[PDB]
Amino acid sequence: WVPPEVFDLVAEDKARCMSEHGTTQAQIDDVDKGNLVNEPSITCYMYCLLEAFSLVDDEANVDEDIMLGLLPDQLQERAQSVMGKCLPTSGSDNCNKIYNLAKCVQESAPDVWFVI
Amino acid sequence: PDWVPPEVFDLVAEDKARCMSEHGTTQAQIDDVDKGNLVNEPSITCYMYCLLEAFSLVDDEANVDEDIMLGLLPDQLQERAQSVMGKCLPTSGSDNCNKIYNLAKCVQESAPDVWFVI
Ligand SMILES: CC(=O)CCCCC/C=C/C(=O)O
Ligand SMILES: CC(=O)CCCCC/C=C/C(=O)O
Ligand SMILES: CC(=O)CCCCC/C=C/C(=O)O
Ligand SMILES: [Cl-]
Ligand SMILES: [Cl-]
Ligand SMILES: [Cl-]
Ligand SMILES: [Cl-]
Ligand SMILES: [Mg+2]
Repeated sequence: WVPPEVFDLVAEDKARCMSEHGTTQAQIDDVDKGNLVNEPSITCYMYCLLEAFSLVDDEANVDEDIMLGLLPDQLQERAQSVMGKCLPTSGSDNCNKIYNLAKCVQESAPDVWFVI
Repeated sequence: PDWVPPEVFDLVAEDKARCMSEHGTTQAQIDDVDKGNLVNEPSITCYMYCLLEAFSLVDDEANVDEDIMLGLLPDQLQERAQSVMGKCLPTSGSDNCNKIYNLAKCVQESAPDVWFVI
């Protein structure tokens, strides 16, 4: 009757993305506080994490329906407005695209910061 | 503008709180769900539904998106998850929440040693 091993999917996904990009816990902790920097070790992590959740494709194009689907009904119109300002993504590579997206979302809704 | 510190919201934590409130789920029940101990009662099963739907793993008609789910699962479970979803999807049951109950039970029967929390 052994209880199942319980896998924390978010933790697994972060762990995999960090290992793939040489990302430190300190860097993840920065992003989770809303502190953004254009450094591939952390911005490629952000890209990786979004891609794992099907929020972006392999050119860091946002799937708006999936991204909006993260949020409660009450936040939809606010979120749609942010996406109107911040999409489509742009930047020099997938990591920079997500840096620029994160910065746009931060600046567009400066009093809140949502993290997976 | 200058940077100002935002109020930070953890989606998983906020989803659990919202889902608990919207389905009458007790904290003891949340703990049970986290450990994989289920019952076919909506305060458990609609809560589980609610958590899946918040990451687009299910839509509002009990259709599970297998491709979205596979991206979330760790490398070490990919092969097993493919097989388990092959067996257990698409969903079936008497209503939206009961479909998710049956899916959970199918997963537990197929892979007794594997459970997850979002
Ligand atoms: C974790 C994540 O990327 C979700 C991004 C959506 C944020 C847009 C919402 C802004 C607001 O509600 O003010
Ligand atoms: C859409 C957007 O806000 C840019 C990406 C933000 C990174 C999300 C952080 C997730 C986590 O903390 O797990
Ligand atoms: C198809 C598959 O591998 C998992 C589906 C069952 C998960 C039940 C819900 C769990 C949760 O909400 O934490
Ligand atoms: Cl885009
Ligand atoms: Cl309910
Ligand atoms: Cl299905
Ligand atoms: Cl039905
Ligand atoms: Mg939705």
